[PDB]
Amino acid sequence: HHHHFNLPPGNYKKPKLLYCSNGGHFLRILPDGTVDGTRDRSDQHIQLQLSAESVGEVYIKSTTGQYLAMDTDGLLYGSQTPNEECLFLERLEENHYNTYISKKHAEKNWFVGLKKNGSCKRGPRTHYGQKAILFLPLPV
Repeated sequence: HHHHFNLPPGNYKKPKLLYCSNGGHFLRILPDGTVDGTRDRSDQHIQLQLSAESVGEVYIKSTTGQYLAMDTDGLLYGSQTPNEECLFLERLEENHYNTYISKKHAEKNWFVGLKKNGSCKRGPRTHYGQKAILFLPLPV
């Protein structure tokens, strides 16, 4: 592998919000395929349903059935169908948080990450050690 295998506790039985304390945003996947973060906890597009393919690998699906994905240039988008860009390595980080690494671009260490302003970070701009990549799964 290219990454450690410390896994977070928790299951995928129910949907979850993914909160980033970097800017205080919940990860959001809009029906138009746009991905960003919002502080509005009443938002109807922050409820995410995760599911595991292989141990430690996950799909992250929006309320409308879209799949979080990272494209060839490191930009997150919501895909209508599951493809190789939709698999993420879900890992425990700092003994507490959840991080999501693009499986397809794992060797480049590209993570799901939210900037302090709520915009998504592009793959190459993410790195181990940033607060932007740290998420806390929360009940809806």
